[PDB]
Amino acid sequence: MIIGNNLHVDAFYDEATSTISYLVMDRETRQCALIDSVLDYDPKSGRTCSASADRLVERVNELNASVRWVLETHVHADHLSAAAYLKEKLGGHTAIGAHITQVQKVFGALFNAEPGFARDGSQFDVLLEDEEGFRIGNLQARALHTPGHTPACMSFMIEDAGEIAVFVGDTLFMPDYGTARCDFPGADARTLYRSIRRLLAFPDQTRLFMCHDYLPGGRDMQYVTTVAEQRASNIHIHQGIDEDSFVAMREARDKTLEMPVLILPSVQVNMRSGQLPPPEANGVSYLKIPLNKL
Amino acid sequence: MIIGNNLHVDAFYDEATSTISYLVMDRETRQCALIDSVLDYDPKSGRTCSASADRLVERVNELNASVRWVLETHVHADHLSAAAYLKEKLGGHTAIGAHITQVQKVFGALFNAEPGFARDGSQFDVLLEDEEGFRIGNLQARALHTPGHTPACMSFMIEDAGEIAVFVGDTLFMPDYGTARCDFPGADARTLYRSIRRLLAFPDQTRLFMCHDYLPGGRDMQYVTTVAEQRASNIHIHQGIDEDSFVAMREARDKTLEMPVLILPSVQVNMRSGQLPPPEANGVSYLKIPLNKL
Ligand SMILES: [Fe+3]
Ligand SMILES: [Fe+3]
Repeated sequence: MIIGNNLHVDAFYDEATSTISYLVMDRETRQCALIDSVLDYDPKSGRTCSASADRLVERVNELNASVRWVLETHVHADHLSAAAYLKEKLGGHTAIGAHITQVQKVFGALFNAEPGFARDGSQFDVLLEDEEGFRIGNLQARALHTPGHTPACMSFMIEDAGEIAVFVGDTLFMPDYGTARCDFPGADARTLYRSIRRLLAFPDQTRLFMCHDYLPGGRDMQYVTTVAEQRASNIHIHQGIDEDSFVAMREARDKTLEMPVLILPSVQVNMRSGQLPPPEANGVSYLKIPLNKL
Repeated sequence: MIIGNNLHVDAFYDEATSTISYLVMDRETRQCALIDSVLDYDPKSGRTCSASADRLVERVNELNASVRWVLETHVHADHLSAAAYLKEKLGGHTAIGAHITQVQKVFGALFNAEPGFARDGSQFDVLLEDEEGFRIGNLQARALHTPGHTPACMSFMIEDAGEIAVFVGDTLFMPDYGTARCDFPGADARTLYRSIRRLLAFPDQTRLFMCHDYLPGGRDMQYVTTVAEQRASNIHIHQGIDEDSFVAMREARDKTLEMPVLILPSVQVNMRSGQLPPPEANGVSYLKIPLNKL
C-alpha cells in the first residue's frame, strides 16, 4: 500500500500465529521501520528459526532500504519477537512503551528471572511515552499509549499529506471479529474501551492496520480498515455500544477463552526485547515453565 | 477382560496422548498393579490434572482391590506419568527397568538437573532386571528387558493356568499400524527388531497388550492382540520380514517424524518417577526447556 504520497506499507502474515508484521518506509529517503516481527519457534522441540524474519531482510534489501526503527506495539503473548535478530542484521533502534517496566516487574517474578534481568526496560533502546513524536525519514510519527490488552500497549500513527495511518496493535480487530482479550495480567476491559474510543476519535478516513486476523470465515486475510467502517459495523464496539455494555461483554467473553499456545515462552523472551535467557553453566539457554501458576 | 481364571485386566484410554493404561488384578487375593498411568498436563498454561488418575483410584475401590505395584514400561516422551500421585493415594511400590540410570545420565545433562538429582534410579522403589520374577498376589509375573524404543524398555509377562498375557509397552502396535519409533536418544531399530522377535517367540495364543493406539483411520480403540496375529499380518515386522529389511524401513520412517508435543516436559518429570522438579526460592517448580538442543 501507498498512503498519501510517500507512506509505503508492506504487510507480512504468519499463519501459525495469525500475526501481521509490517514494513513502513518513507519513499523520499528510502528509510523504513519494522513493526511486530515474528520469531518462528516450535514448542515441541524447543527450536527457533529466522525463516519469517528473513522475509523482512529480503524486502528491505529489495527496496534498497535502511532500518531506522524496530517497533513493538506490546509484549506479545502469542509469538516470539524477532526484534533482536533484525537489529543484529539490519541495525536501527528498538522501541516499546514506557510501561514495559510494569510488565517486567510482574513476569520477572513469575519466571523467577536471574538478578541480571533488568526491570527498567534497559533491553529496549527507546521507551516511548504517550503523544511522543518520532521520525521515520521525513514521515512524522507519534506514539499513542492505548492500554487495555496490556498495560504497555502502544499505537503508532503516521501522517503523509492529509491522510493518516494508525497501527493499533492488539486493540481492534477487523469489524467482523471485534476486539482483543483482557484476561492477561494488567489487562482491563474498561481501559480498553477508552483507548479504542480515543482511537476512533481520529478522522473517519483514517486507515487502521491490524495486529492479528484470525479469519472468521471463510474470507481471506485482511489487515487494513478505516475509522468510519469500525464506528459503523464493529460487532463489539461500534458507535452504538456504551462503556458498560462493552465491559460486561468483554469480561464475559474472556472467561470463555483458552490460553495462547506459546504464551509462556513468548513473554519471557519478549520481556528481554527478543533476547533468549542467558546460558547456564553448560552453555545452554533454558525457558522456565511455571507449574500450576498463571 | 479376564485371562485364564484369575487374571483381571482393565484398559484405560487417554484421547489426548492415545495412551493405554492398565489395571491388573489378582481375583483371589484381590491385589492389583497399575501400568503406565497418565498425569494430565496442559502445556499452554503449565497446569497438571489427575482427572484420568482418579479414574484409576475409583476403579480400585469399586473392586475393593489393593495396589501392590505401580509399573512403567519405560520413560514416556508423550505424556506425564502419574505414578507418584497414585502411590500417594493408593500406596504400593513403583518399579522400572534397571537401565533407568542410562536415561537419567543423558537427560540429567540435557535439562541441567539441580545438584541433588539422582542418576541411579533411586527415585524408583524397585529396579527390574531381565527375566526377573515378581508377584501380583498369587499371579506369577516376569519382567523382560525389551529395548529398542528406549534403552530401558520393559515388557511385563503374567501367567494364569494356562494362558499368558504380555504388556509389551512401546514395541509392537496393532498389526495394522506396525511398530514404535527409534529416533529417541538411546534407541536403535536393529535391537528393537531383536526384542520383538523374542516377544513373538511366545506361544501363538499369548495375548499382547499395547501401550498406544493411534487409530489408523477410524475403527475405535483396540488394545489387545495375539502373537499369531502379529506374526501373520503385522505391516512392519510380520514373520516374512528379515532384520536388515526392517532396519532400513524403521530408520527411514523415523526421519519423517516430528517430536511429540510433550516430549520435553514429560521426560524430565518421568525421570523423577513422576515427581515435579523441586521448588525454587519463590516456592514455584519450573520445567526447563532447552533451546535449540534437540
Ligand atoms: Fe497480543
Ligand atoms: Fe513411548
